[PDB]
Amino acid sequence: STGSATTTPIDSLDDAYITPVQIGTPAQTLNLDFDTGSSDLWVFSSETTASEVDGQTIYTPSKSTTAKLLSGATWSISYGDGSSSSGDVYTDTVSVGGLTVTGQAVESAKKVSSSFTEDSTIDGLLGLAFSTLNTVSPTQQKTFFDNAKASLDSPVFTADLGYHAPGTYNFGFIDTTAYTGSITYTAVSTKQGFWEWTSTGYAVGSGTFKSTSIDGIADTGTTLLYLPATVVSAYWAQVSGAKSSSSVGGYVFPCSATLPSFTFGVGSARIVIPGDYIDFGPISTGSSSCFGGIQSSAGIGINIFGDVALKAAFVVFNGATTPTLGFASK
Ligand SMILES: Cc1cc(CN)n(C)n1
Repeated sequence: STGSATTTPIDSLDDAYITPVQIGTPAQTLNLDFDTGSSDLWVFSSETTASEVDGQTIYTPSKSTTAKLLSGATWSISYGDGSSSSGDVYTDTVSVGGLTVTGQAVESAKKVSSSFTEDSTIDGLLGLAFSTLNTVSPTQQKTFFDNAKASLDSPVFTADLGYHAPGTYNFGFIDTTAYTGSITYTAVSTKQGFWEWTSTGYAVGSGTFKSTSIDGIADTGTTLLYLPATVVSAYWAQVSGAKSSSSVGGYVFPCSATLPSFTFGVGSARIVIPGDYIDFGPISTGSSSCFGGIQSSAGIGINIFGDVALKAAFVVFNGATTPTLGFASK
C-alpha cells in the first residue's frame, strides 16, 4: 500500500502545517499537525472541555461504528513550548491520503492547553517519531506509521513541506519527481525516540562552509530552526541591526532587511535555506522588528531541524530495521 496527502500551512508565516486525516466510520475528517518530533495521535473531541474548544473540528467517537474505548488507557503529553494535552483513548480506523490503518490508537483530548485552544486551525497532532515516545498508559501505543509500515510498499514516509504553499506527505514510496539531484542518506539514532541525526556543518549566505558536527532532530512539528548559539550568532551577525531580544524571546531583525541564506550539511551534500524562509514577520502587528527563523537551541537541550530547515528539502524518513534519514534539494 501507499498513501499521499497534501499538507497546507495554517497561516501566512508557515507557523505549522495541517494535513487532512479520516478517522472513524463514517469518516470524520480532522486537520492534524503531522509531527515527526512526537509519537501521539491525539485529537480535539466530543470529550474536550467545552471552554477549551474554539473553532476546532472535533472527533466524536460515539458517532463512529468502528470506535472502541481502549479500556483504562490514558495519555498526557507536554511539548517543548510548554503546551500540553491529555485524555483517554479509542482505537478506530484512521486513513491518510488513501492509506488505511485499522485499530489505530486515537487519543481523545479531555484537556488541552491555551495555545491549542487558541489555534482554531489545528484539530490535533499525528505523531511520526518513534513509538517509544508514545505517552499512552498503561499500555504504550504505536504511531500511525508504525502500524502502517508492514503494509507499505516500502517502510518509509516523506515530508515535502512548501514555503508559503502546500506540500505533501507520502507514505510507502519515494516520489522521484518531487526532488532534484539525488537523495543523501544519513545515520539516525533512535535512542531518544527522535529522528536524530548529525549535520556535517553550515554556511551563512555566500560564506565558506564550516565543517562541524551538529546533532539534532528532524522535527516537522517545530516551526523554526534551533541551532547552537555559536552558529546562530554567526548567522545573525550578517544581518544589520539583528539582535537577540530577551523580551521578545529570540533574535529579531529589522523588517527592512534582506536575509542571507543558510546552508546545512547532510553528509557531503548541502541543503540551502533561502533567506526569505528565515523571515517570520513583525514581532507584533505593525512592528518593524521581525522575528528570526533561526534561533538558539541553548535553552532547549537539543538542536531542532524544524520546518524552516525541512521545507528547503525533500526529506525521507526511512523506517527500515535500521532507520535513516534522506535529504534532497528540490
Ligand atoms: C502546534 C504544535 C505542534 C507542537 C509539537 N511540537 N506543539 C507544541 N504545538
